[PDB]
This record gives sequence, C-alpha cells and structure tokens, in this order.
Amino acid sequence: TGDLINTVRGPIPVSEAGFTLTHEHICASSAGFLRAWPEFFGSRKALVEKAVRGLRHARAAGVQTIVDVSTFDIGRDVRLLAEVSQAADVHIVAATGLWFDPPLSMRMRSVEELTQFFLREIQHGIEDTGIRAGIIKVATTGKATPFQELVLRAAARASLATGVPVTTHTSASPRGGEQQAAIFESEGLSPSRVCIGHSDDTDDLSYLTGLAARGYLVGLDRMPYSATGLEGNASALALFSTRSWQTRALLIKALIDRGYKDRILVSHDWLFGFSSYVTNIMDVMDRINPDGMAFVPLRVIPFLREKGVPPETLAGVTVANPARFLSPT
Amino acid sequence: TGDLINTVRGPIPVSEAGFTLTHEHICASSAGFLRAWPEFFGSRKALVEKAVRGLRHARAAGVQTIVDVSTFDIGRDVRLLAEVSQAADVHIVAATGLWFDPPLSMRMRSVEELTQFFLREIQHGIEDTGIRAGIIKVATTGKATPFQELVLRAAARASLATGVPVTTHTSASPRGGEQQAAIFESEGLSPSRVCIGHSDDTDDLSYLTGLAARGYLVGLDRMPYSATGLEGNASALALFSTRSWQTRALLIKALIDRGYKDRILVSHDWLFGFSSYVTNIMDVMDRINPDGMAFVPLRVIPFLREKGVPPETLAGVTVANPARFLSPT
Ligand SMILES: CCOP(=O)(OCC)Oc1ccc(OC)cc1
Ligand SMILES: CCOP(=O)(OCC)Oc1ccc(OC)cc1
Ligand SMILES: [Co+2]
Ligand SMILES: [Co+2]
Ligand SMILES: [Co+2]
Ligand SMILES: [Co+2]
Repeated sequence: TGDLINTVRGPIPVSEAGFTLTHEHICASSAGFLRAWPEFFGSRKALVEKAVRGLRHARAAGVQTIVDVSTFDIGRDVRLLAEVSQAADVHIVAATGLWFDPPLSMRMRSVEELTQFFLREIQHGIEDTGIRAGIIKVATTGKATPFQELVLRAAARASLATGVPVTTHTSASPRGGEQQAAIFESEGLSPSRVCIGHSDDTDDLSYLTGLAARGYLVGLDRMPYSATGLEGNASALALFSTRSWQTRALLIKALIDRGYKDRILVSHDWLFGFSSYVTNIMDVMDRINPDGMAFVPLRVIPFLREKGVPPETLAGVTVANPARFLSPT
Repeated sequence: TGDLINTVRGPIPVSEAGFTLTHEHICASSAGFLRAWPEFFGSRKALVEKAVRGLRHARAAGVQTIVDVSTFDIGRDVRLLAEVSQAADVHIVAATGLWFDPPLSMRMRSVEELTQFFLREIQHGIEDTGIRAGIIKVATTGKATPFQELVLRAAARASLATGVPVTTHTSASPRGGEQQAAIFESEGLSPSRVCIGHSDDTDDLSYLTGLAARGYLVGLDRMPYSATGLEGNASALALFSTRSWQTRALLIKALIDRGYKDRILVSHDWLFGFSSYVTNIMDVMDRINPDGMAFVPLRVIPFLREKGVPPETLAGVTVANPARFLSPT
C-alpha cells in the first residue's frame, strides 16, 4: 500500500496492479502510422474492438495489468491504449524509450537530448495527453550501435531521476544482455531497476542465472511463440520457435529451482495489430495462439503448478515481481 | 481558368497559384516527432510563428504558393501547414509519397499497398483531416534500393490514376535521375508529370538537357545553399556549397539559353524547423540565408533579369511551369 504507478487511465496503487504481463503490445507499428493509415488494420475501430476482446479474454483468465512496452518508434498511441484499457477494465502501463526503428529526428540526438525526451514522457506526459510513461523500453541489436549506447545511457539517467524501471529487447544471444548490463552499471543504475528482455530466446541458464545473481530481472517474455508446420512460411517461421511452449515454460521452472524466483518476469510479447512486419501476419499468429494474452494464465501457470511449482511461488512471479519492478524506486 | 489544385486550405484555381516555389518545407522532421516532442522546436507555437513570418516575407517578395514536399516520413503535419498557410496568406500544396526515412511499417509494404496509401492521401485526405495531397514526393539514394523501386512504381501508378505530379529527390549525380526516369517510363508515366529534383547539385548540362529533351521538369531547387567559411563546421559544410549562389542561378540561364525554359522549376528547399539533422542547424542556415524563401524572388530573379533573361521568360519559369506541373493531367 502507498506506492503508485502511472497507467494510461491515471495513477493506481501498486497493490492493485495484481497479475501483470510485463512485456506486451496493443499494436506494434511505427510512429505516425496508425494516424496516417488506420485502414491498414481494417479501421481504427476494428483494432480497438479486437484489442478489447483480447484484453477481456486475458482479464477473464486473471490478468489485471499489462505493460505495453511500445515506444515512440513502435508507433505507441497512448489514446488507443487509454480507450482499450477503459473498455476492457485492464490496466495498461505505457512506455517511453526507443526500440530499433528510430527515425532520423531521434538518431541525430545526444544522450542529453534523449534523456530530456524520456523525462518529458515520464514526468510531463506523452504528446499532449498528460498520460505518463511508467517504464522505459530500450533495444540493442546484437552488439550495441553507438546510437543504441546513447539510448541505454539516456534510459539509465531517466530511471535514476524518476525511479521508473528500464526493460530491454535483446537479440537471441549475442548474448546482448551482458553489454546492456555493463552500460547500465557504468551509469550507476541498480540492476533491480532493469529487466533484460527476450531472455527465453535461448536456454542458456548460465547466462540467465549470471544476470539474476547480479540482481537483474530476466524477461521470459515470448511464451506462446512456438509452432509446428511453418516451413512453407518463411516470415511466420522467423517468429515462431520449433521448441514447444512447454520448453519455454520449463525455463521458468529451471530458474525457480535454482533459487531465482524473485528475478523472473513472464510475458507473451503478444499484440492485436502488427504493421511493422509482413501483411496478414496476424492471421498466422492468431491461429497459433488463439488465447492471445490469456495464454500465460491458461496454459503456462497450470503447467508449472502441475510440475510442482508452489502456488505462492507462482503468485510471487506473476504479482509480486511485477509490483516490485514497476514501483518507482 | 477551370483547372483546380488541392491546397491545405482546400481547392484553388490553378491560375491563382501565381509565383510558386515547387520544393520547400515548413518543417523537415520525422513521422510523429512534432507531436511527441514540440519543445525540440522551442514550442509548436514558436515554430508556427517563425514559419508565418518567413512565409509573409516570401509573400511580400511576390511568392503566392509553396509546394511543401514533406512526406509522411519527413514528419509532414498538415494541420501545421494549414495554420501557417492561413496566417501567412500563402497557398501551400501538401505532398504524399515517401522520402529516405521510411519506418518498418512502410518498408514492409508491397507496391500495391504503397499505391493505396498514396491514393488515400490524394483522393481521401491525409490522416483524418480531409486535406488532400497535390503532389507525390519520392527519393532515391544513389542507385535505387529495391524498396525505393517499389516507391517509384507506386508513385507512377498513383499519378496515372489521379493526374497529380511526381517530384523527386536525387543524390548529387549518381546521376540518379536517369534510373528514376527509367522506372517511371516502364510504368507508362509521362515525363511531363515528373520533376527530377536537386538537379542543381551538379553543373552537368548534358545530364540536365538530356532529361529536359525527354519532357522532364528539372528541379533547380537548392538556390540559397551556398556559403563561405564553414570548414570549422562539418555539419554546416555538408549542406552548403562553396559554389556561389550566382553559379546555381547561372544554371537556370544555361538551360534557358539552350531552349529549355519550359522544363525548369526553381526553389530553395528551405525550411523553418529541422529536427532530422544536427541540433541548432537552423541558426547556421538562417545566418547564411536570412531571406529564407524570399531568396529566389529577391536575389535569383533580379540577377537573371540583369543577365538579360526576358521578364516573360522569368514569369514563365516561376508561374507558368509550376501551374502546368501542378494541374492534374
Ligand atoms: C514478435 C513481435 O516482436 P517484434 O521484435 O516487434 C515488436 C513487438 O517483431 C519484429 C518486427 C519487425 C522486424 O523487422 C524486420 C523484426 C521483428
Ligand atoms: C537541406 C535539407 O535537405 P535534407 O535532404 O532534408 C529534407 C528537407 O537534409 C538532410 C536530412 C537528413 C540527412 O540524414 C543524414 C541528410 C540530409
Ligand atoms: Co522485442
Ligand atoms: Co515487444
Ligand atoms: Co531532398
Ligand atoms: Co526537400
């Protein structure tokens, strides 16, 4: 009680976030795209309706909060987030930061300028909406580019100023997480403010326990991205692993069994629209995972419980760890 | 009389466009950027005020219309254009198309999808504003990338469907214009619908008369980008030629003297905000060319007249050629 987090509908008590998915998207797009070309998604109205149905399904399954880690260059539309949050009765935390598609107007900026932009979105609000980011999303693509280093440093600085956590995208080992950690630490950022994302891309337990031992949160955040019979489909095969989802889920158990239950965040990296990839990709995705963002609560959590993970431990992972991560600290 | 063109304030008679600058920008930015970070420009209000002063200066000098060739990925903000057009009493023609900073949501699209997007902006309107593009801006960067080829073909197709002209960015010979022409012609686009831009980057008269002889408009569109004493300033030196502006202006005369007065468009490629380059670049630019978009009428046109170009010929270049180009055909 007492701690607050910013959502797209305003401030909420941390203790009300409940079962929280820490890496999700309503729509993965590009800056300006939803506004310039809503018909790409059928219509803005069809996108809202699909997202609200999806989030109502997740809510029925026990999900109370999602963290939408869509940055400016993922075409985050905070008005869309607010509308869907209100219609679905699911809290949504919005993000600042930058992903791997920054336009020239971002790429030309200094660390100090990027810091000011992240702080504006956290402290003032996004665009002219007054809605404030509750997380900072950064991405490196293999070995950090020089601009990516600036982004990571600007993220660390904005976090230090605000207590808001940082969450990352990594390529599949690299293993890019270690370089990100090195940059964050050089800026004096506490690892407990940081989630190293897409850490389920590989079953490298030494990499993962290495990060966890240092205080980092490990984002096991692509839980439903497993499929069979996609070889005649190059673009779909790129997204979906041959590893069963059971294998991804066993990584959560592996980390719990090694003493790191407090260092784990679980999510889907799901979405209801996707213009930054091939056309009609959603048809493929929705056929594979019709449960959408209810996949974790419906499938992953019962599987772990059935494998002997205690309910208190599962509660800790899905409720306590997100609460501690999101609480400005 | 009778022909109409779309402007950001609605339809106007072609014959009212008058003295027209065919390649200009209010603000060179990135999709979404003005909305997410207006303080970059001081404020949106400061940007409007700077642009209105600039355009009032151009208007006092005789300029009646500008064509703002800012595409989606130049962060074109048609509401900004409408506000500045109204306050300055200068017509502004808006653009569709894509420049060299498309986000992933554009880069993943097919020629057919890009065609639909260009047509939406021409026939339906931009975003939700109802303001329709009156020109299609494309860019190649040296040798056309595969995606750039799609853009050029989608531009040709949208032009054929609507009669709206196409205008291009080229690197400084390449000479990229010839490849652009080859693609346009393969799509059956008439050269008289096409302006090959930044053609004043080089004094290659054979290249230029070659295009002009085939019916293309040649865009001599960086008239004020000449300066001295910039060597201690790498970023400024990149924009500004050591060639005096007199030398750029002599290229207009060279083309007129060779019989191609009807194939020439003259402009500045000026702007009042510039976030897609280094910070404070505007301070440099405004010190070099304080006349802004009045530079052509105040300096270039009198210089040509003083060199013996007949007034009727100068009228033809600045008024008739833009009218013929912009008239949907
Ligand atoms: C599975 C969704 O993850 P993604 O990194 O997008 C952010 C949600 O998907 C991609 C989008 C564009 C890409 O460029 C080629 C690659 C992956
Ligand atoms: C002089 C203004 O021309 P520019 O091509 O911008 C469109 C108006 O300027 C540039 C902007 C970004 C660049 O990327 C490195 C290069 C030129
Ligand atoms: Co990611
Ligand atoms: Co993601
Ligand atoms: Co250009
Ligand atoms: Co330009």
